[PDB]
Amino acid sequence: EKFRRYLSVFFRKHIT
Repeated sequence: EKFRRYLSVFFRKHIT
C-alpha cells in the first residue's frame, strides 16, 4: 500500500 502522496502536499499547510 501507499498513501504518502496526498499528505505530501497537504502537510504544506504550516510553513508553506
